[PDB]
Amino acid sequence: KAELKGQVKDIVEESGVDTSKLTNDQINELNKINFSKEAKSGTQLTYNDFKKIAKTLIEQDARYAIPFFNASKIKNMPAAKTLDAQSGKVEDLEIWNSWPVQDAKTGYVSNWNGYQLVIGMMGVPNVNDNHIYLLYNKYGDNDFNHWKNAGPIFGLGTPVIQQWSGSATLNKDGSIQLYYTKVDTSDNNTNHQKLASATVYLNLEKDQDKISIAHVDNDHIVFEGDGYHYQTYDQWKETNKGADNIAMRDAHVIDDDNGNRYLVFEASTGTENYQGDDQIYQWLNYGGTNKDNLGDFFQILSNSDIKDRAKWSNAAIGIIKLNDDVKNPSVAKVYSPLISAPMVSDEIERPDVVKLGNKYYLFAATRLNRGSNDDAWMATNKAVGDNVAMIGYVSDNLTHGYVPLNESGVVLTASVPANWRTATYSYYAVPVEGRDDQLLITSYITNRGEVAGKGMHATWAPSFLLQINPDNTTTVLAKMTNQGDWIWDDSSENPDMMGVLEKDAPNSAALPGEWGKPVDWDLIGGYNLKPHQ
Ligand SMILES: OC[C@H]1O[C@@](CO)(O[C@H]2O[C@H](CO)[C@@H](O)[C@H](O)[C@H]2O)[C@@H](O)[C@@H]1O
Ligand SMILES: OC[C@H]1O[C@@](CO)(O[C@H]2O[C@H](CO)[C@@H](O)[C@H](O)[C@H]2O)[C@@H](O)[C@@H]1O
Ligand SMILES: [Ca+2]
Ligand SMILES: [Ca+2]
Repeated sequence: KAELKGQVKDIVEESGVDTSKLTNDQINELNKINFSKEAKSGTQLTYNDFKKIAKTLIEQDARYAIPFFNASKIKNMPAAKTLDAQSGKVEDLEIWNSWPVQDAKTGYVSNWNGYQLVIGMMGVPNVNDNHIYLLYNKYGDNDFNHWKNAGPIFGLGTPVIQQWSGSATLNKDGSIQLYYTKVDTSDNNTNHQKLASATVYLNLEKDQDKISIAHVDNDHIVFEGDGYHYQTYDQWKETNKGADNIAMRDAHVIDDDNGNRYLVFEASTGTENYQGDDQIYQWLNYGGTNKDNLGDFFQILSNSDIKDRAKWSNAAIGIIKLNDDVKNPSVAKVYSPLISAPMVSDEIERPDVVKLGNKYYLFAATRLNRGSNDDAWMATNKAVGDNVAMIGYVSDNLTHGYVPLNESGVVLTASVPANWRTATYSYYAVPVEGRDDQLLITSYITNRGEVAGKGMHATWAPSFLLQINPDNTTTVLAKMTNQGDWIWDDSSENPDMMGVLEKDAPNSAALPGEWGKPVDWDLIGGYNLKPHQ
């Protein structure tokens, strides 16, 4: 019986929608929309941003598309033939999320007694086997085969206690301060994640060029969520009706110029801007033109799966200040999210803050299929056979005021199907010494679990340069390295690592047998692919 009331009235008219042709229920829903302009949880990844990101992906623009790799050159990591944490025996592990021991202000890969040090998740494919390992090479060395493994940081283990991604920097005494995610799986196989820290001490034998783990001290939980800014495990236990992501992970250490230390990490928003049926009616979340936003509003309302995901999406990239106890830190201060995606996504991962000149750049990896807009992400699988991207923001301040790069946030987009050898994920930008406008993008290549075939293991990708423009835009550069190079310099470039999207080229991006092979059931993988321009 009733009618449109408040600001929504103006909105419907602007749109050119015939008010009389609105059913009774429509008007009741429309009257639920809330037009508050006050942002509750930092800069947002909006429904519109998401859609644009997906569109940019489908377009395969050379500005943002992950360069093609020469598939025939990709090999499993030799240092991955190593003692496994959950069996104590030498096995063929694969290696994924990885991070260099790096300086906390500058991000530069650290030089430890002439070695570069990287810490990474490794384990046996198709086994629940998530643990972190220390890897090392001479500093500046580019040979993938020269990396060696110093073993699991915490020794032999089980799936009850796992270690997922974080970061690492050096202490003054040359120990490593490690930030990692401790995960406890005892409560009904849930991944109960906590941000943790430990001091790792190394034994070096100069004459054998061999590093070992000597002591691991001060292992403790640093942060579990506050409940207001960030969701806690308890809050998740209550609400989670099965269809909910839990996140307290991927801590990236950064220092300001005054020597304060912060961890930037992946989480979910707490009660400050919580998930729920209400998030659908927050006009703020749409971020398009009013007309656009109204189309979106209806899409969500009529598609029950989208509506469902929308209720549950509240990914956030959080930040906390640590106290001054370097080796045994506690939380000094909890801030509001740098970025959040209420209604839009339940997963933004591996955040990374690099300070370039005077601005703070924040990047994160995402899988668009964790997004709420099925029509958006199903279309990317149809185009490219993958839905991964790296998003990015810039700010004058570490702790607030982030602004999306390239309009929507997109910085990098998936360019080959997820079950190809050359599929990539877990982008991690590393700064380049004496090039303050470029970043080295590292990642891992080949998805876990042998999706690309037996013996095809997740391994370190060739790295490639990304160009940062002061006008808040980015361009992918056609400059590529050997597999597993964390340190760009002039000797680093290896153009033979570059691929082409052609079936029979010797530097094809597809291995023999991949071009046109199925992904996600029927989708002929490679059909909708096009050259980068
Ligand atoms: O139980 C979580 C744990 O299982 C593993 C190995 O069994 O997952 C593998 O199998 C999944 C499908 O059943 C894949 O989606 C997954 O990517 C693959 O690794 C572990 O990898 C995972 O940590
Ligand atoms: O292996 C855990 C590690 O990988 C990331 C992504 O690089 O998360 C992966 O594992 C989670 C559960 O196994 C998934 O929820 C997520 O989608 C998957 O990509 C990191 O965030 C995490 O530290
Ligand atoms: Ca959620
Ligand atoms: Ca190098």
